[PDB]
Amino acid sequence: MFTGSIVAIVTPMDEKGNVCRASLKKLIDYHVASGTSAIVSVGTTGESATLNHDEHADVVMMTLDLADGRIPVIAGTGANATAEAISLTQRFNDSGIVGCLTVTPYYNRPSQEGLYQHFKAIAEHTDLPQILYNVPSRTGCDLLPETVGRLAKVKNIIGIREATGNLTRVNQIKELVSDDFVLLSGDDASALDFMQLGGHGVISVTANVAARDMAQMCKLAAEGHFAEARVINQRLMPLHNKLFVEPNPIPVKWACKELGLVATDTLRLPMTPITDSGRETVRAALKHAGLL
Amino acid sequence: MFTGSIVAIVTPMDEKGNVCRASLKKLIDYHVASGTSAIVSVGTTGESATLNHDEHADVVMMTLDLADGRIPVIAGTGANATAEAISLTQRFNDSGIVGCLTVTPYYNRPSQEGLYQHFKAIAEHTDLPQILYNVPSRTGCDLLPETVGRLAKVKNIIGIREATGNLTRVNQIKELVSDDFVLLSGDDASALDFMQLGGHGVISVTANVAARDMAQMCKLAAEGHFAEARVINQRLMPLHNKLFVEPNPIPVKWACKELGLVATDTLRLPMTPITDSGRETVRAALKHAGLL
Ligand SMILES: [K+]
Ligand SMILES: [K+]
Ligand SMILES: [K+]
Ligand SMILES: [K+]
Repeated sequence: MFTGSIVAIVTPMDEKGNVCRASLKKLIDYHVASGTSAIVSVGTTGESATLNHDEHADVVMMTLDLADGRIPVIAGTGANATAEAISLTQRFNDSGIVGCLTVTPYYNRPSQEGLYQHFKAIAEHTDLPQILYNVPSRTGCDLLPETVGRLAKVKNIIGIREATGNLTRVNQIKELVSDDFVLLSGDDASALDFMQLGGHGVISVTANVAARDMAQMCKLAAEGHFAEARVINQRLMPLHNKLFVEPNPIPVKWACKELGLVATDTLRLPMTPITDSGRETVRAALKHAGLL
Repeated sequence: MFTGSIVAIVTPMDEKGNVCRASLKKLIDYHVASGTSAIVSVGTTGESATLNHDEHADVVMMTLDLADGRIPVIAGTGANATAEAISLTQRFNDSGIVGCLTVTPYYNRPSQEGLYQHFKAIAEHTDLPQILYNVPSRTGCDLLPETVGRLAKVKNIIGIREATGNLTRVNQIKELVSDDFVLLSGDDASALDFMQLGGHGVISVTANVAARDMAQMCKLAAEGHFAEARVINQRLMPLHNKLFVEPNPIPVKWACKELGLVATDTLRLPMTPITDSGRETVRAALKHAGLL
């Protein structure tokens, strides 16, 4: 699945900062029961930044195993060095994951030509479907619609997760690619708008704690019932905003613990524990969404 | 040494992308002869992004070996996971490097508290001097003067390379830290302004190809001879700008190749070869500087 509500799943940890299997299983069961369409394993929200490649791969394989064919699993495979992106991608070749979510190189700020070569080379070393991931606020780099058009011509580059919050990109990209190229929002607060413009779903942080509502919202969207979808969206809007009151995934992990979905809200440095003021902010948004 | 002109040195490569010892030796002899204060080894301009930690450490050790006590060497040691930063730092214990240049975590966008905890932990676990490195355009986060002030109180956090190009930061930081805390520009085009406002030196990309002029400009600035320094700066200003006409270090490696300082201008993906228009823009900047 590359449609509907796709969760950017947290990597729940024990107090030592290592993956908590019991909490992972609980989350995956919750997504299966909630109608979540797919899981992105070890992306931004899953702390790809603070896991090494072995630990990253371990979490993905554990997620795939625990999913047990019940829900598709997409691996986060981003790296800012092309050779490393290829190497990470190869760990999942012939694994059971359905596709990869691959971010524009961060920090080194490649040109649009460099982005084209990075993703082309990655695609050439895999049989897995590739979803491009654009998030300039984290990367320092902006994959423009014209380059997306170029890359969409590569056989196994099948979609884009667009996290700019710039809604004009939907139709600029759609104009330049074929009808089957998947357009996914990477920005919860604008994701319903993104779908109203022609987007096919959302890779969502909110879905971590509001999976049923999120799944319902995207289904309504896909059927053209936007007024009905907006009612849910307004119920979820404080979460769409306040889950970033502190650096993601600090708030969403606390929210998961609060809802009893994970054993601990532990994260790896440089992410730090949620402040007291942060707890109260997220608690009120959970209450507004009617989740407590 | 942590004042004056400090070169953010390129990592010269053969056609296969592997470090070229003979080109590195030439660059190092050139900086020894040209009065450069120190070499930053495997930072941003050194393609830290696309070397693994083993190649990274190899290049630094080779740099120390070739320098042979003639010029101080500072290692780039930045990482977006604290544990990984600490691990990378350990590789350089008793190596002979004089200090480390450590970037704010990129991509994961930690809070000021997270940044504080990050750099505090790195400093705790080494005796090597640490220079903080702030470059929001690359990292997606901004180490603010208040937090720099908190970190300056750590015994072995000794300075900051400020690459915002925001010159108000010089005196906002200076007011908060003791008089021996080193303030270095990380932005060639505003570096002389930075030094006129109280800065102590520059970590420079332009110094790769204009080492002597850079060294003299920084000495004149340190002596208060700002008009004299600005004459040199005006002839280097096209280089300060045009070395970023395409993504750094693409133009500067081409320039080094053109001057005969390195054998090839090869980079690793996602960095791609300089375009022809780039060649001419950079060629013209070199001629304006008197280098061709
Ligand atoms: K990582
Ligand atoms: K395609
Ligand atoms: K690296
Ligand atoms: K200090």
